[PDB]
Amino acid sequence: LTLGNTTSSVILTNYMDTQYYGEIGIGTPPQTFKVVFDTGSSNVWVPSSKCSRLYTACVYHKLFDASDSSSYKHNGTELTLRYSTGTVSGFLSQDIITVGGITVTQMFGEVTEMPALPFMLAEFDGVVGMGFIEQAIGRVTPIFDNIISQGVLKEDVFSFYYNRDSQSLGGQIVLGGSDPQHYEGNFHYINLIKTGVWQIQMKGVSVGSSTLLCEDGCLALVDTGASYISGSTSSIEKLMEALGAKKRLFDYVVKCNEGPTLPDISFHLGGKEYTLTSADYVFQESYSSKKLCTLAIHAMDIPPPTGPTWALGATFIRKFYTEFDRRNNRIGFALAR
Ligand SMILES: *[C@@H]1O[C@H](CO)[C@@H](O)[C@H](O)[C@H]1NC(C)=O
Repeated sequence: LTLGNTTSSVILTNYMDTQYYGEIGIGTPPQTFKVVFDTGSSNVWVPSSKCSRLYTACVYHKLFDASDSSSYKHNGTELTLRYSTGTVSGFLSQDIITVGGITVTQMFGEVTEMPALPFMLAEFDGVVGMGFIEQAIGRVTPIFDNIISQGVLKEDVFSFYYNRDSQSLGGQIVLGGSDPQHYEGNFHYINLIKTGVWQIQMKGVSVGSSTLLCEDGCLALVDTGASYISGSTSSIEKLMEALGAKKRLFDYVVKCNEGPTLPDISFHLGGKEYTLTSADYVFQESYSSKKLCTLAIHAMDIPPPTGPTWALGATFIRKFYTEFDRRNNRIGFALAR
């Protein structure tokens, strides 16, 4: 590890409090893409010009064309990348990637198979995995490791601010630090269970008064690429019975008028209770007894070995500015502002 004196920031767009993405450039001259920065995965991919237009997702997204880039390096190894909400497939390529200040030579997936559900619902084009090399498909070096190798970042850390939803900043990633403008009070740290996954021990989940969930302890994936807080089908059907909420296809709803008096939900991480108020986890889009309001908490059964686990996504990170510390293998939380 070599440390320099560089901090680099990426500005994010917030779409409807569900999608947070920024821009990268790939190739010479730069081809620009909207990407989610996802601590829950370790690969880079964008849609490829070689994607058949029978994938409607490839008609509606920006496609990388290797034939327009003088800095492209062929590889051609096939790979498949499995996300919580769906799967993409394609092949490895190498090119120059620009993110914030920084230019890095990077191996990434050119995606040629991009299912319409869910990718026709994506405002973003692809993904930049901020996870560890241990979970990288094809054992490809992740972008942050490649950036650390350059020895220009002040610290072996990166940080996420996600805003609530023209003039407002949707969010901000800091590579090599934190922005004290977007948090207050002190960082509280939890150690990773292990290097290789941004996953920490959780000691309990309260609904108001009572620890009625994860009573014997459980896992929390701190997942910048997940919209919601997620638990297993079994944990969530309990949480949602206790909130008086009903299942739609994939999510849970409450009568809009009941939203504001739903109880506080607390997550016990390291020393502290991380408390969400109903305003933090209800899409309070109306106060009518005659409309339904979605909850920013749903069921996700993440397969072993990472899961079963909770995932703390944008619902959580909106309240708690999050620092991901590779040097000391830990996660810091502070109150966002
Ligand atoms: C693809 O990339 C990997 C990782 O560096 C390399 O070891 C492999 O030989 C490459 N294959 C081709 C065919 O260029």
